[PDB]
Amino acid sequence: AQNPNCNIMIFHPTKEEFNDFDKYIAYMESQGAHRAGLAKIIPPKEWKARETYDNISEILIATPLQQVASGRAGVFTQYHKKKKAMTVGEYRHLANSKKYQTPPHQNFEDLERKYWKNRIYNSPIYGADISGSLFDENTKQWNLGHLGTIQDLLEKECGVVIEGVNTPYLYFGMWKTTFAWHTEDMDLYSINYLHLGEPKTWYVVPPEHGQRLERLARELFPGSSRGCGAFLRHKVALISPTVLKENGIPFNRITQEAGEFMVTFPYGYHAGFNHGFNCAEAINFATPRWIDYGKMASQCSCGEARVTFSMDAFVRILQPERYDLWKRGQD
Ligand SMILES: O=C(O)CNC(=O)C(=O)O
Ligand SMILES: [Mg+2]
Ligand code: NI
Ligand SMILES: [Zn+2]
Repeated sequence: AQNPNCNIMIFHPTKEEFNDFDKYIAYMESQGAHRAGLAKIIPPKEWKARETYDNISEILIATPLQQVASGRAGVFTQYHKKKKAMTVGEYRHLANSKKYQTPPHQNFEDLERKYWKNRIYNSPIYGADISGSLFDENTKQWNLGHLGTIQDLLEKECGVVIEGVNTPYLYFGMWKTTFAWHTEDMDLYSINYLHLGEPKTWYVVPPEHGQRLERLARELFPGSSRGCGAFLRHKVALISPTVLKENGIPFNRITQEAGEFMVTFPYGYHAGFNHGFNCAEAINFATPRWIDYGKMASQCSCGEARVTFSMDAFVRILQPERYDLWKRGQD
């Protein structure tokens, strides 16, 4: 068995290996990458997502989210308070302000320490989940706006034609902006490209150990657990590496820098934070190996998790027994 310790693997494809996306994902899995739940892909040196980032300031962040924490430093939830619209240029200035900028630090490890010590005492503002793309239409390799769609994958594997579309999303982050512990909708893959700016630190639990994280989460967030049998779908809970280590949960960590891709694998729980002003782009995708994960994915039916139009068909076709109850949650 490849990668039996479930370490995060890092890949350096050549320009030739960068041509066929599906084939490279399957190669990485042949080497055991999926066992970690997360992989890094460093693009060939010849490749670029676009020519420059000089003209992005007029993109609108229609609903910036202020991420307000409750709990203790290592075990907290966050809620998203909606703020007034602002442009990317306005947001970048805000991120760079004395109130919100990254503190002086020695290295990524020191910054990670400061994040876990201090996150809860501040409420950073995140421009998340903005439909759109920063890939140039002429970029033919690993262009997250030109991937094969999940609907087309399900149709190719299962023969059923379904409605729905699959488009990317932009994320504009600042120091301390936080992504809570989650897997993807329907336990899909995700791919994330850090277009610009400061790094993003990731934490991940191997898929084969996801239920260990879930059991710890039900202990640590006991009212949320009683409210919903899949409350990590709410995407609000944080647990620090110190706490994970104290409770024996297997995980790994890695920092993504500008110009790098990360891939999350089916049922790989992940969480993380931004080091400073940055812009990422991400999208879900599927492969044949995903289908069985999609069929087994938990679902939130309490009404909190509220997701896209396109998840309907996935539930309806892969999880017909759950469909009724899940749809009640969506309506
Ligand atoms: O970058 C972020 O804030 C969150 N991204 C992801 O969870 C992802 O790409 O799967
Ligand atoms: Mg612009
Ligand atoms: Ni994710
Ligand atoms: Zn729920």
